[PDB]
Amino acid sequence: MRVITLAGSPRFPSRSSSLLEYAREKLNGLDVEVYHWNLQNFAPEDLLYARFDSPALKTFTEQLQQADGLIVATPVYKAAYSGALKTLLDLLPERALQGKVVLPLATGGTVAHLLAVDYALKPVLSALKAQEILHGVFADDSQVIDYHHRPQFTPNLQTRLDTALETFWQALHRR
Amino acid sequence: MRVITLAGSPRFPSRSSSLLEYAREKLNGLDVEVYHWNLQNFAPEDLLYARFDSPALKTFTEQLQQADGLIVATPVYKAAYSGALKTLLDLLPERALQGKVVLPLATGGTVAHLLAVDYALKPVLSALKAQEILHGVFADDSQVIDYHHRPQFTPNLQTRLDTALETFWQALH
Amino acid sequence: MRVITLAGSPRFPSRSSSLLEYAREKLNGLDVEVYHWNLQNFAPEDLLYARFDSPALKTFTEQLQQADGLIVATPVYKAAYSGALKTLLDLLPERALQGKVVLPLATGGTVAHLLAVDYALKPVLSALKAQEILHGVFADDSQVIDYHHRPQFTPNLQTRLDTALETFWQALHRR
Amino acid sequence: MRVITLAGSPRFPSRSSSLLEYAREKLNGLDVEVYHWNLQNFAPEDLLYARFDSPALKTFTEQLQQADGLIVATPVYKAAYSGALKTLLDLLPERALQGKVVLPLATGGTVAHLLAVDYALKPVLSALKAQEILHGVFADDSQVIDYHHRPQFTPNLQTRLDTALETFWQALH
Repeated sequence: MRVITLAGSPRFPSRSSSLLEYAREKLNGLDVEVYHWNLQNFAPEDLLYARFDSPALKTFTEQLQQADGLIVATPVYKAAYSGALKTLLDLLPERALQGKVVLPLATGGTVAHLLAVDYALKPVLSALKAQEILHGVFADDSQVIDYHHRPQFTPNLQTRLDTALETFWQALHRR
Repeated sequence: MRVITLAGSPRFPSRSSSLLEYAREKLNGLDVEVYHWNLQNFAPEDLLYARFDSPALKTFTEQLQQADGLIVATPVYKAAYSGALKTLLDLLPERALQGKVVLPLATGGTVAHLLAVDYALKPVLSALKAQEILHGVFADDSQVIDYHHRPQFTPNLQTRLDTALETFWQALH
Repeated sequence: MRVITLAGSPRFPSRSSSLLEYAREKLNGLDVEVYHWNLQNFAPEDLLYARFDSPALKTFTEQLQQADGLIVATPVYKAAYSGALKTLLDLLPERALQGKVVLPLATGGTVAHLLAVDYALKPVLSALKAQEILHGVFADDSQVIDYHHRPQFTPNLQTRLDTALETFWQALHRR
Repeated sequence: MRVITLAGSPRFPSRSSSLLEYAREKLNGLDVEVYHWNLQNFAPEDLLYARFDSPALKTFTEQLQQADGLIVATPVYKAAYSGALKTLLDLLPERALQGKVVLPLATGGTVAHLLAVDYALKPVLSALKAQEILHGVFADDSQVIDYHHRPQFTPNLQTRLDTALETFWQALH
């Protein structure tokens, strides 16, 4: 019923930010309550010096607390998630993702950094006590033919996004 | 509705096996068909030298195929899952865990190696294409009071298994 | 001959920042060229939006490029290094640590996060092509009796720091 | 000056073994005493069921003890080192790699699993208390032209091994 999407890219547009876009579209077409957040919504000073009294933080958190699931996306810098995504994740409370389904997406220069999703990003979401984390979707920069206006992906990438969004929705209303 | 439990300890019984026995007991009470495997069901030479014509592997592959979920348990050695368990996971098909809900369990002599679950076991399960991996339970040895004749846990460890197992049951619907 | 020390804590003082302090002292007492950098030396805006034209960045990089080794320290937030440390590491060039010995140090609330050094931090330094990375030192918050004025550690922590600094210096002048 | 090479492939020869043979050849040329082990030197049942009285394990432990460095090589399976190799690492003493310089090598069917070295193999070596772990070499299968009768690599893979091996030699001084 309620989903947070979180773009983790330090720049806009991003190849990663556009994976999240396509999902947002496919999901809005279900009148599911979606709340998109990106890093451009926070003050750099609050994220760096780790200031928990961030007003932006309180509003995101309140929305997170009410969301049934999280779809989070990040470029792969230095064999992990962006540090910029991490500074925010660092501010969330200890059990922020408890009870929530999570869907991680990621892009990278090379397929050689595919394992950053499983070995860097998923443990962090797990530290935050995600109830369940999906397999997720990684795309090397070659699967994205255009991320500037409409996202164009290769059929393979689009398919893998479809499959994962499908799983994601079903997990979002188990009883 | 079929679940596989898979013990990854090289000795049996073990602390991690007792977790699976407890899980079995809770799942049978809910009319799940549960099938238990351990490393002792395979010929060591088939595992260590990766021999794909292992009869047991064929049986275990079929059983897994038709299974909706997997509970896997391992002791933590050298900051990761056991080699012993990994020898078996290495022999499974590329997409063996596709469509499946996976509950990882582990035991460890020191709480210092709690992260072995997230940083070592989960990635390997995700390489087998697990559809979703539950948060899981790490138990330091001292939370497992008896593992030989009847699983007996401290209240906190018991409560955490119970919670995980309920999430696991719900996920299978 | 030339070492960079890098505090990765978002706050000062930090339990982690003080591990780096004790090292800096022990090493200055050898007239080794040490260049201490912390996150307080960078503009939050540059680190977040990933601005490579950071003047602070150019000066750190130039000093890094000339350093024979790096000693880097971080608290353990969410089962990894701080995102704040990461935003900087994200800006360094692709092969920044090539040819250099690296010594990682870290602190955490609980010993349960000891493995964050090996599974989160070391891969990032390795992505940066560290020639060699030392075993390193992790300390739970209980090993630090006081980090505010002089660092007080338990003998065990001090010993483990000594052992690692020893190894560190020897590796810094192989021929 | 003693080096152990340790092949972690479950079949022999393998692509990762050919790397170690190449390394051996380069190290002997520099008057290093090199001792080679592989998984076939151990009884599978001792590895898979973690039996510490394995004679081979005793010999390998002694040899490692007196060794200054270790070159270890493994294929990448299910996004990590081989279970087969891990069964052996799990049987080594707690501080087995203390004081030692370690050079990790790996091979993989897809470059997609290059990070298995940093995210999986290194942590386990560091749990054995390796004094320093070199950057290492990942080679996708296609860079290993022959591994059966004479190690034969593409120029780039050969150049990267050469560089690593020189760093390794210097570190042993």
